[PDB]
Amino acid sequence: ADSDINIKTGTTDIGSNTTVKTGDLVTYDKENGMHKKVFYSFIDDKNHNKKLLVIRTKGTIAGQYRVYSEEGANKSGLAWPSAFKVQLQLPDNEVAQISDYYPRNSIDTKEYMSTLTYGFNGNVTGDDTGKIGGLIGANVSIGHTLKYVQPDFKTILESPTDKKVGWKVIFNNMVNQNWGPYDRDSWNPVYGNQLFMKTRNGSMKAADNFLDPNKASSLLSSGFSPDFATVITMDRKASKQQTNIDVIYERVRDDYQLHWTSTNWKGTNTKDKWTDRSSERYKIDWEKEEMTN
Amino acid sequence: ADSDINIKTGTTDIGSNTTVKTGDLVTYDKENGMHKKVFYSFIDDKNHNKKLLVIRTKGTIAGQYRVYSEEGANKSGLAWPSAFKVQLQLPDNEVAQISDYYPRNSIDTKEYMSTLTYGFNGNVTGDDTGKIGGLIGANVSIGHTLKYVQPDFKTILESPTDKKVGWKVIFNNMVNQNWGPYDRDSWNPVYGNQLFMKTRNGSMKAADNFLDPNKASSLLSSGFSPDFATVITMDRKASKQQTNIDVIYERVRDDYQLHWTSTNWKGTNTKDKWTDRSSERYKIDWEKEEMTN
Amino acid sequence: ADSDINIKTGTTDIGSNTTVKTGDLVTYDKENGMHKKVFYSFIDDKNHNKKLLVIRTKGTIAGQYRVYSEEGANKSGLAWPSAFKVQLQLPDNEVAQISDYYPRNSIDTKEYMSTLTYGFNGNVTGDDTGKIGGLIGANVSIGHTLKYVQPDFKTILESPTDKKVGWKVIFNNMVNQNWGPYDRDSWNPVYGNQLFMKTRNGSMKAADNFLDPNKASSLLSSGFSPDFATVITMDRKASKQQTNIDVIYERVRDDYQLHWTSTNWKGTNTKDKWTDRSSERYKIDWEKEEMTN
Amino acid sequence: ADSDINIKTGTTDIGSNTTVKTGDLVTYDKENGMHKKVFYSFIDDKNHNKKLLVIRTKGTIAGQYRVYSEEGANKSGLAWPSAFKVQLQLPDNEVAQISDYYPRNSIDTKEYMSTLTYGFNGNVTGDDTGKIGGLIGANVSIGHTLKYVQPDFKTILESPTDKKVGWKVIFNNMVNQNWGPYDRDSWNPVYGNQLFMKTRNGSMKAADNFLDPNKASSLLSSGFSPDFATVITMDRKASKQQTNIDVIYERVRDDYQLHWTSTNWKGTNTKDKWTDRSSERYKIDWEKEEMTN
Amino acid sequence: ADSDINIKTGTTDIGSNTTVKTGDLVTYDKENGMHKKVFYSFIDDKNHNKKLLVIRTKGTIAGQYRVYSEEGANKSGLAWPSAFKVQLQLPDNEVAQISDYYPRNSIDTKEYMSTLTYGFNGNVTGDDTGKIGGLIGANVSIGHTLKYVQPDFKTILESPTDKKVGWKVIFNNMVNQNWGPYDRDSWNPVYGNQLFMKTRNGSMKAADNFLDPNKASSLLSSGFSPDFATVITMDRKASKQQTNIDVIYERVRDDYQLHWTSTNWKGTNTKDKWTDRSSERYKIDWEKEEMTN
Amino acid sequence: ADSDINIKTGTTDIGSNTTVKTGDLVTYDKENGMHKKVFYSFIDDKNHNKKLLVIRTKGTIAGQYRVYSEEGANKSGLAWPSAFKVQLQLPDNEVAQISDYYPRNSIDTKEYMSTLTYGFNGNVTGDDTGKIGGLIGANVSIGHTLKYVQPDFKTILESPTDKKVGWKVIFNNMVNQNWGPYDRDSWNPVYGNQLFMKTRNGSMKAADNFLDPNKASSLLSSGFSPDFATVITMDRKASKQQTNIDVIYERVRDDYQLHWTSTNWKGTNTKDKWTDRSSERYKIDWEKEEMTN
Ligand SMILES: C[N+](C)(C)CCOP(=O)(O)O
Ligand SMILES: C[N+](C)(C)CCOP(=O)(O)O
Ligand SMILES: C[N+](C)(C)CCOP(=O)(O)O
Ligand SMILES: C[N+](C)(C)CCOP(=O)(O)O
Ligand SMILES: C[N+](C)(C)CCOP(=O)(O)O
Ligand SMILES: C[N+](C)(C)CCOP(=O)(O)O
Repeated sequence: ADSDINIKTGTTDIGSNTTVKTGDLVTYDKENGMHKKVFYSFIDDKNHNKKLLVIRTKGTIAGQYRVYSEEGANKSGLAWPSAFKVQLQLPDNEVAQISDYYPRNSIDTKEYMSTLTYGFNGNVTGDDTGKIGGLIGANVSIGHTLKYVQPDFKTILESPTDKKVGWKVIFNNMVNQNWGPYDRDSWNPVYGNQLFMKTRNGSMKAADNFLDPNKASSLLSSGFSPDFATVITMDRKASKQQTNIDVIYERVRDDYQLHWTSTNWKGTNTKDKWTDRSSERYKIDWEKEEMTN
Repeated sequence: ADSDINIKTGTTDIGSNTTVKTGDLVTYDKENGMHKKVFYSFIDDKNHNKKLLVIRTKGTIAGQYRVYSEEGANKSGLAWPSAFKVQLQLPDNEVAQISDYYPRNSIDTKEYMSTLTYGFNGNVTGDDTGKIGGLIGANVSIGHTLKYVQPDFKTILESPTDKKVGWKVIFNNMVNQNWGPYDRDSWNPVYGNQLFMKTRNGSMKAADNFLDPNKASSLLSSGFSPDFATVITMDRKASKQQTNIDVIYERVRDDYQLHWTSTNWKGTNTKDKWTDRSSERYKIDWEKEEMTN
Repeated sequence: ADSDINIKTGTTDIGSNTTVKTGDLVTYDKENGMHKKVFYSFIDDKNHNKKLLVIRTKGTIAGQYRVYSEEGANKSGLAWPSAFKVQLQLPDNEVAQISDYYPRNSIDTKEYMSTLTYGFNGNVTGDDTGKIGGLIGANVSIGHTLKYVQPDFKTILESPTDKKVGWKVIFNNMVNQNWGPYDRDSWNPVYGNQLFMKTRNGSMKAADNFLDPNKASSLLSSGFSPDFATVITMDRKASKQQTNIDVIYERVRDDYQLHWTSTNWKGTNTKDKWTDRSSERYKIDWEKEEMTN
Repeated sequence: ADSDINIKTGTTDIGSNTTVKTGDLVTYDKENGMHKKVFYSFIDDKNHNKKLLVIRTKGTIAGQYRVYSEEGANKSGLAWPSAFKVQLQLPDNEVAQISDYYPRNSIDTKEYMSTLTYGFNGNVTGDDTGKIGGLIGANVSIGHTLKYVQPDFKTILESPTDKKVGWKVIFNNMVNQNWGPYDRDSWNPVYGNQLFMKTRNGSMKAADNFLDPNKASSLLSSGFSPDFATVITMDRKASKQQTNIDVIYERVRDDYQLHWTSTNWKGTNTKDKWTDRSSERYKIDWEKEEMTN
Repeated sequence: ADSDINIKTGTTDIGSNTTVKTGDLVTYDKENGMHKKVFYSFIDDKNHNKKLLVIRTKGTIAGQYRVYSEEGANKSGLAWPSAFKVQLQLPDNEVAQISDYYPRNSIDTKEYMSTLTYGFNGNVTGDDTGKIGGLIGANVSIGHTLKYVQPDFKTILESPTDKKVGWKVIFNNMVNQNWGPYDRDSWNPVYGNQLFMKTRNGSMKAADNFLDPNKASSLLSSGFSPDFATVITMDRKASKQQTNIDVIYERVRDDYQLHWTSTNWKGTNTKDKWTDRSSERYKIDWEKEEMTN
Repeated sequence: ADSDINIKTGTTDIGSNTTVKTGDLVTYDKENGMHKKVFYSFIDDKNHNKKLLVIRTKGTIAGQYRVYSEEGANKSGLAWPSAFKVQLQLPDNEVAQISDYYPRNSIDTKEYMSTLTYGFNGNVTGDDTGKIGGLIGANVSIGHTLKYVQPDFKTILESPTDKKVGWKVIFNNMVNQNWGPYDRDSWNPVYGNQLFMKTRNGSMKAADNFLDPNKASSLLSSGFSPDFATVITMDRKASKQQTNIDVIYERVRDDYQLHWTSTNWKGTNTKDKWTDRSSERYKIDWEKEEMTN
């Protein structure tokens, strides 16, 4: 908070009384199904120390959630997006540097609750024959309650070096038709990994027995559209005013197969089965304030 | 957040010191009952890289929730809107591109709660005859609680390519007269799919035994009015400054029929029975900054 | 959100650097008790495509909650407002069109909660005579909880065509003196529809045995005052610059009667008994920017 | 609150009608994996008393969560980041002083709840043979409930002297696969410290039996990126207008080892095993308003 | 609220169209470990009645939480900060006066909940031999629940006279390792004051058996940094335009000692054992608008 | 809400394009310990109808919570602030009038919850000897829950006439060491009024057995600082332009005494024992726009 140090709010920010030349570059990768897009903005504040360039890799990455193989009614497979990644890199010989990046790791909290209860009890029982009975009792109880919120997909900022910074979205866990949350490492001795399972002991075809993509999370089938911001700073006295960047939009898929053993369906998951990578190289012209490729 | 990178807020946005020529086109499709409307805005910022055009397909799509067929008092049908869709497309030979789209897939969270309880107990019982008894006991308890929020209709952004982007609203589930949430795949061995069922064993006519549209969700009967935004960017050095777009407003209906078997009503649902499509082609004039059709 | 597409906020809105000529027309319908009022605003933005006119039918519609008929102490009636409606229409031969309307159908959500509990138990019992007993036990529990919020009156936007758009407010359900929520279709074999019932087996007069209007909802007795906005767009090259509109303020009442059968009061409801309609025709002068009637 | 003393809001803040010369210095420490960065801003308000300089050590510190040693399948180790630290210091002979620092210790609250319950009971039991029995009972209950929120990592502001100020982020506690929160001092007679333990009695290799970094907190593996602000004030009549600062980015790691004793895994933690320090010295030029190194 | 009296918001505030000369004075007390700082602002509004000066004693006071004495393994002591205080005073012969002070005593609320439950019960029991039994029962329950939030440290504004105003932060209560909240007056016949106790019957050294400062509150070890505002008003026609102020930063520590009696540790607390005071005198020059010392 | 009548927000407020001459008067009453202060503001808007003057009696009133009398170890007294009051009055012959006053009585709400539960039960019991038993049962439950929030002190606006307006803060109730809320009229046959009681049957001195002022509410010991606003309007054509006001800061104390009867302490409260009043008269000069005394 700028106002908590008694400084007038917005005083220390950069971008005042200057013209920024924005831009946009859109490209679609038919082979990998990644509608990648970057939104740049050249800021050169005289009161600042270095030339600035903020790059927002908005884009969109498809989900690719479908049944790839079926072998009769006995067994079938499924490929689902385990993780989405997008990273920017600079050549080792380059002079520009990575300064900031908005989406960053944040500390997560949890509730906690301790309970203690004392009790007392006493009743008098009687019947027709005149018998009279008594009872005196007491009890204690101690309880611990802990609650927290866990998303389906968890965004992470991989350790950013000076030249490359990258983000990552992984599959935390999912709830299958109101059943408890399942994850890639979940296992059951009878049924196995019941993550994308429709019915435990249905009589349908193996390929038919899979969770409806509408029922599952949206990111599995319709994909994940990132919104990540990074700023590159270049010294204004550098000999060479041209820079190259690489943008990658890799996606990792897993193999989920269920098998009809004797009576019930048994599901098995094989993590990190395929990876689809789409890298494109852009060129920066600091003198002309335009990035084109 | 722009202010989290120490950049002054609003610096990187586009639209400063320029005039935008907005517009409006309204058309009603009597056959399909779709009051479609698009709201465009031509933005040409000199500091930007490409000409811009944001299109907001506000419109409105009717619900069409009514009983289509009745066969005596034994059985009757019902057509209800399973899903609403609206998509924009560009010709394959076009030079413009789709850049951004506001409503996008978002990660959904869930609560979780673990409980543990220890107990102790002890009572002393006595009667008139001098008998004295005792009792010492203990207990343990482990509990898992998981809660989440689920809407009636779920909006989804279908994987947007470079030329076409489309949204989709599907029927997640509904609560029937305070009874548990039902969906298209819900089944009961006795009653069947009780989604749009008034009384389980009523003596009324089959056509009369259907849930009141007022009781059900508003989108089923009065329809769904979208609000979706997309921006098309065209290079300012292109030879041809005219572009064509197609806007579709398709709606998918399902067939819900209940049948009087012997004593109780039995309901059956047939998903994706009908689809109504309304496509209109617009023309863009970048040089004159007007879209007309 | 305009700022989520990287466009500067408020850029695409219409109404900048222009003068809007507002207005007001107030009329009271003594026969129907409807204090109707419309608030118009003529916006002609040069950068826009069509002339604009936003109409806000604020007004007010009375409730008319009273006992209409009494027949001795054995039976009596009651008329209460089941639904309030207000709709605007344009002639079929007109050239103007309906573009937008603020209050629109919205998707409604619901909570859901699944619980699972394991238990264990064990006690040792002894008495004076040296008898020693034991007990070991366990238990399981599964629970489903679903909660949602339901208003007394539910506003709905009837499917708007190109020429007419109308809203609707209906009676969802009401709580009678802390008793469970009742609605028009509620039925009890003994008492019947206990919606507006004071005492189940009171000895008072039939007309006296009705729920106090203060206890019931405010809209039943003091009426409902709408606030609905609609915008009409007219091409600026049209030959005729005069337009006519019709505004209707219809209200629907139901007949609730309770009858003393032998020991207890029995209540019956007859939906859609009366309708009061108040239609007024206004004239629009686009050239002079004034609506008068 | 400035407005609560009847002073106009923002009147007492500093930074009005002046130009601030910001800056940026980025450096990466390959040996320690610390992407350190500082963002300075020189404010010289004529109406103020001293020259100002606010330093924001944004940077980023990696996590370094990995298995360092394995000795067969019997035992293996693990190094995880116990605490992250970042501190600024001034030479003892310097004339500048540390004035303010935004992130500061805050008081933490807790809920509390007291419950009291009275009860009464009575039943009548009878059988075929005409025996009639009775029972009258009562009970009391007293309960205390206390709940609070505890984060995984806790940021602390070490006692700031005139010359040096430093912050600190420590490992409060973590939840292991829905099991109760564990910390460095947690101990179990059978299993030991089960903090980073996958399975209690798994048959896998010792190195394989460790909690997945994705399952654990993000700061453990992907590191912690600070955002801390400090302002240095220098008298404007000082003879020497040059100042030196030191910035340290130390990180402390702990040694977690699990051992297979006879049947189950036993985990042991050794706090404060390694510390990685990265100190860099900057030079301040108040006359030229630039910090360079 | 200014707008609730129909006055335009901000009209009655002071500070419009004037220049305020702020300032800063920083001093560190090595002996007492108090980094004291004051931030003044001279406001002389012509439309106001008196010259103004708002003083913000931001500063910082250390915690000083450490074991001062140990006597073998049998007993040891501990000094912890019981309360932090900061107060401003004016000479009795002075002409200036204290007008306002932002942090002030506020009324605290509490929840309350009353519950009432009626019950009924009935079961039929039978066995093989044809015996039939019955049971009819009922119960009542009354419950009172009261919940409130209590912080660890409680800030208080001591009764401000015309010449001196002072604040105070005291130790309300603390939770020790999830155990119930303890305070200075808490007592247990067996263990005593278990406030800063690690293990009830540990075998470690007495000095070692103390709560980790990280586990305890942050203010105990890293200290408390105040933020308090006060405004001094001086008549503009006074003969003498120079004023003196005194600022005190006293801190009170308590003595917590645990003793190994025979089997378990016993803890005793001695409140108000030491007080550290740091008073500095400043001089105000109203004519020159500067406070220096 | 100004914007809900379609009027532009802030249009109807008063204070536009005018200069307000504020002021401040501070006085301390050593005898009664009341640091009273008033903050006036003269507003004369030409577009308004009357001259305005808003008076804010900020001030501060001490608590005066102390033991006044002790008689050995058998009994002792206590004086605590039961209520704080502050009121303004005008002479009966004056021409000015009281117009508005911000803190005003507000309606308070409460939650309510009705619960209904149905149950069913059935178990089968068997033993070694072949005996088989059964049991079928059911139960019902009805519950009413009502919760609300109640502060320790309750501010009230006494009925304001044309010449005088006054506020009042009373002692609603307090929680004594986690025990149920007690008030002045609370009574117990054994212990009596246990409001400010330390221990029920402690062996300490009577004067020592009183609740610590830190444990009790802050307003009891450190006092209550009001913030109340009132505006006085005077006709601009009046013959006499001078007005007199009276400001009172009365405080009411109660006598709480506990007595050692035979085994336990018994507490008694005597409401409205003392009242301390501090009235000061101010003079208003409308022509010169200054209030001085
Ligand atoms: C896991 N489960 C499907 C057996 C029960 C579902 O309840 P929960 O475990 O999600 O609380
Ligand atoms: C599903 N049901 C109608 C039997 C019970 C309703 O309760 P719930 O299942 O919605 O919690
Ligand atoms: C419906 N009722 C009047 C029998 C009980 C009221 O409780 P609820 O049904 O509103 O929870
Ligand atoms: C600690 N535990 C793993 C035995 C139980 C988990 O429940 P909780 O202790 O987190 O409430
Ligand atoms: C006080 N205690 C440690 C015995 C129990 C903890 O529970 P609580 O008293 O904080 O609710
Ligand atoms: C009143 N009491 C001290 C006996 C019990 C405290 O619980 P509560 O009455 O505040 O809920």
